[PDB]
Amino acid sequence: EDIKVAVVGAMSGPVAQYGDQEFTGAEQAVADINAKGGIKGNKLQIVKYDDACDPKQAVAVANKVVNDGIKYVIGHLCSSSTQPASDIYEDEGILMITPAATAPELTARGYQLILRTTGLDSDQGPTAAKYILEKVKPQRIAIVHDKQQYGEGLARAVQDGLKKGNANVVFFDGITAGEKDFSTLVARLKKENIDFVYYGGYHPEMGQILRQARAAGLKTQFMGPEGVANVSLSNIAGESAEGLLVTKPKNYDQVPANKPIVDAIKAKKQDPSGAFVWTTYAALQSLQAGLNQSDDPAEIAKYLKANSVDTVMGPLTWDEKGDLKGFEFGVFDWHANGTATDAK
Repeated sequence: EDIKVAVVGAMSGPVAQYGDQEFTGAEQAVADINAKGGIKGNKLQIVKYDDACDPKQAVAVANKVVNDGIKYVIGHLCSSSTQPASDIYEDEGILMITPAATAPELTARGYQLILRTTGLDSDQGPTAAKYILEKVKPQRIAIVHDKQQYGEGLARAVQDGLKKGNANVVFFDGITAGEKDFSTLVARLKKENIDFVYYGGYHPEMGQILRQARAAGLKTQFMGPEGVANVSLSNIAGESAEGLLVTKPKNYDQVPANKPIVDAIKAKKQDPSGAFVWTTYAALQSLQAGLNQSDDPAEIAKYLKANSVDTVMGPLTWDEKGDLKGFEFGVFDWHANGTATDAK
């Protein structure tokens, strides 16, 4: 007897390319789960809805899902359309697992039926701190940011993580985004014998800092968030970009264990590289783990929050508000040719 699952995303409009990734992953996941016997013999059945990443269309879709009698939703795709839909799902007692919405506010309202299978920007902080403490182990660290929300929040998380591990953070300072001269900062890194710098910001400033630091003979190791990882940085900084550590999403299509999925999707002439293919496939594996325990949304949420589930993204665990906990981004070495490779 079929268990219906609504998969909601952008099937049309500006964001359709990302919705394609979502549907590709959900389809393959359901095909795999069913081919092995479904859930206690019951097969999963996908019902697709297009919200076009539009807040108004998202509400029409959420009310329809309710009318159709569906109890589990994999979606939505954009944070702007997912939030208003989540009010309806929570009110009606419908489980919602988003594989892509990253706005923190989604899980900051006390809702019990919302979960995510996508990491949040903030997870790059703990990922960096852990890699520094465990693999790099520098002597004198400086943390620098551009005073903007993104860079600064990330710089502070790294600082908290490093202090916790008793690391030696010599200084924490901010620079102005848009400035092109960092002579004073470079002078300070040499003067204070800084061997590792974490920079919270974007590529324009990072490219300037890197060139200037290298020109002045510094052997300092640099590291930054995904915002620093751009090909134009390699063109501008050139060889000074070689060896730069960057945090960004892991490449799940490259994990050996996932090869059969990658092959199955290629066979259908589809693209297995998209990030949302994997976060979506993992969302279905999570709902599967829950369905083996109960059919009641409220109980599945409770079960997921208390347990770990093995997925194509590795073992996932959730905190009480529905966010992935202990989630790790990948750490890569940037290269002069714009390439990025898995770091030690």
